[PDB]
Amino acid sequence: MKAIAVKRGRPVVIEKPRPEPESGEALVRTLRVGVDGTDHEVIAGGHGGFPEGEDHLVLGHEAVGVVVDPNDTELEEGDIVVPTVRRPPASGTNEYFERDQPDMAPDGMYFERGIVGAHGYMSEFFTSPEKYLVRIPRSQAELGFLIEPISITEKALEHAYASRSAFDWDPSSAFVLGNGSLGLLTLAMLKVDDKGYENLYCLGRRDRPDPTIDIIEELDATYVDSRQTPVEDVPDVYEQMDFIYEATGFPKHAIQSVQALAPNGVGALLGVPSDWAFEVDAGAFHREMVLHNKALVGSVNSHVEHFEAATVTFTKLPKWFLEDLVTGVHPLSEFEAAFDDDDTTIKTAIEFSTV
Amino acid sequence: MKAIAVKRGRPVVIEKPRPEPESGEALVRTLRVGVDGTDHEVIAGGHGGFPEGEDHLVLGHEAVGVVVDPNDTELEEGDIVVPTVRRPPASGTNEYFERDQPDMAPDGMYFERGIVGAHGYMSEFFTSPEKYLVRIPRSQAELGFLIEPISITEKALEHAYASRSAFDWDPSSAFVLGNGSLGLLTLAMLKVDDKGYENLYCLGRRDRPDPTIDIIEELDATYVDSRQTPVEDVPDVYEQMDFIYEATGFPKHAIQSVQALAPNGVGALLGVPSDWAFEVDAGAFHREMVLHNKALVGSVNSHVEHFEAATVTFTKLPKWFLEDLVTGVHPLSEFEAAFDDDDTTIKTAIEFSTV
Ligand SMILES: NC(=O)c1ccc[n+]([C@@H]2O[C@H](COP(=O)([O-])OP(=O)(O)OC[C@H]3O[C@@H](n4cnc5c(N)ncnc54)[C@H](OP(=O)(O)O)[C@@H]3O)[C@@H](O)[C@H]2O)c1
Ligand SMILES: NC(=O)c1ccc[n+]([C@@H]2O[C@H](COP(=O)([O-])OP(=O)(O)OC[C@H]3O[C@@H](n4cnc5c(N)ncnc54)[C@H](OP(=O)(O)O)[C@@H]3O)[C@@H](O)[C@H]2O)c1
Repeated sequence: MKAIAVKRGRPVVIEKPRPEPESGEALVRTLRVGVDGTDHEVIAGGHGGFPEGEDHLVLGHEAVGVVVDPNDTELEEGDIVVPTVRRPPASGTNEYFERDQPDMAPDGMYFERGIVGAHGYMSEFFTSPEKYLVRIPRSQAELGFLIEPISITEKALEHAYASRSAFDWDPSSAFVLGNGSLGLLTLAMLKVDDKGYENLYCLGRRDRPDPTIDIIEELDATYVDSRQTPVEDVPDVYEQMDFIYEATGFPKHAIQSVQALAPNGVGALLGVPSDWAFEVDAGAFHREMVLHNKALVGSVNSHVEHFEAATVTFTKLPKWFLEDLVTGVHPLSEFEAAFDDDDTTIKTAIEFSTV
Repeated sequence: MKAIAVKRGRPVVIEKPRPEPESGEALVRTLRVGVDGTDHEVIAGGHGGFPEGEDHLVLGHEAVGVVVDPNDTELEEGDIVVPTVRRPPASGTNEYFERDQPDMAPDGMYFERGIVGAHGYMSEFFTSPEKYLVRIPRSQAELGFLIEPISITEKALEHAYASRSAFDWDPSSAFVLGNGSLGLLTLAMLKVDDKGYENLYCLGRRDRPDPTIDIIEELDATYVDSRQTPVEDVPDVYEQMDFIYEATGFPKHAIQSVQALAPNGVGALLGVPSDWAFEVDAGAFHREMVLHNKALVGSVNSHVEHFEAATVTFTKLPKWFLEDLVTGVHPLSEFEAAFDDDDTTIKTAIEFSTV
């Protein structure tokens, strides 16, 4: 079978044996795999996450496929499934996997397929334990690779909202930092969230005309240009935000969100920045956190329950939105195009097979 | 009646009319009032919190008293009560008070008796609406002024634990930053907490011999000298902490706690520092928060439910502890002694009357 990978030393096509499902696993024929920032990181230089003893890493962690061999599992041929990303590390299972919370496992206690220590999903076929395969409605198969990123936000919201559960919290405004695939998906999710947000805002740093600015305004949200208005200045210009969702990977934002939050608000952090120091007014951060009962919660990955919730959220998203968000689905024959990234490309995917 | 106050321009005795209870209020005869850091701040220069049109501020927010006139409330003569601290601002009630969550009210939407905008409890008598008077067991009357500070921690724990409620969290280690009255009370509370902590730690910066170090070690906790081991170095020397409770008011601690927290841990911030900037590695803060699913939650004040929970916690605290924590209860005749603060004085109170 063909797979798209990065060899130790740009993405290329590689040939490898079709895997065979061990007991408890099913054989899945890949349909479409989304391309994400992490995939670009790898194609960049992030060759650390390579599997032990391997000279290549098959890419892709956002996938959807069809079950071709149920083997001894309770799945059925033809079921449309989306795989979870985390798997037990080389040293075997542990408490996080035992108790079914691998998304809470710390560094070194897991592998993430297509990201660290284990091959991804950009291959014609792949296998996975039945417990990590989530059945989704057949009609979501075409954009099924979007279930995983929607999963990410379902988890982040669950933890952020749980932090405000000891009192009567009724938010009205939400602010998403970042106009990438995750931030835009999240803005649309907040538009339909049961918390009933009235005013939505999204931070970016693009000049018009720009398709991300267009999606933001079509969702009826307010586009905030960080070059004109820093996060901490937002309350002066617009309003204090009950809920902030950080998806930029810019450290200043994690600190400054505290000044933009309304009293009793919570900020969910999803960005993954590298070390970077700078002068911060920590007394202001510290005091606002305390005197205004605020919270900052970090979240990474997600698990089965979030993928299931994602299928419901998916049906509520505007159809025009899903069309404008996915800028290109490319056949394997033209896979390289899926990795060209410019301001006008938002979410791309590679199509391996159909039906 | 006599009251202890600070006049615009050290604490002194002042004479004022005994108040009369309006409808819905009871008249309380003060028994004992604890002295706290805020009281010292006022005696320092914090004369901003003075009541409008008043040239003095009666001190004290940690009090216990006996009901002498139930007026038209459902309280009974002789009931032992502890008052809550927050009251509606001059501009009348608002949603926070309407819904019974004044502890969540933002700046400017409340007064705190003895702290900002309203007179405290260091007077022979005081009144208060029945809804803000919490009945406590008669036998807790002698150290009843401790219910309010215990209240503070009951609320902070409730919010911090609520932030970890979306997954199976089972902490084993807890770290209290600060060896003041609030930190020491909190360390004893964690010793008996239902979460079953196995290893307790407390941060201070005192040289032996010191009575705060003695309380820490008698509770079977480990004393950590911040001059020898900074918060961020703690995991190297001892272990990562599942739960951190910050009660130092030192901004570096709020930032550094993130590096000391174990994966999936939460830090509760209670300190109130002034503005102070400095170089921080925000990328390290940001990334650890996200990749290890951590949370930081701020908390201030507390309300009725927490004062009620405090009465149960009080009975579980070691008797030797309560004896060592309260370094002096001084009769009104010698009130000034209650404000002398040195390393060997931990918690003091002023006794206005008995029984
Ligand atoms: N914790 C998790 O589970 C998880 C999962 C997926 C992704 N993430 C992280 O989430 C972040 C967002 O990922 P994505 O897939 O949406 O990433 P992305 O495609 O890189 O998008 C980030 C977006 O934020 C914008 N941005 C960066 N700095 C900005 C600034 N100072 N002001 C305004 N906009 C700014 C970028 O704008 P320009 O294009 O104009 O530079 C870009 O559009 C990344 O850090 C990623 O690592 C975390
Ligand atoms: N949010 C709320 O509702 C609330 C309620 C009450 C109090 N607070 C705040 O909570 C904090 C603690 O108050 P308290 O009544 O316990 O205050 P406190 O009596 O001032 O005690 C703070 C303690 O922390 C220690 N400390 C300060 N910096 C330190 C450092 N770098 N390393 C080690 N120890 C350090 C001090 O040690 P030394 O004596 O050796 O300097 C002191 O013993 C204050 O900031 C107060 O404003 C908040």
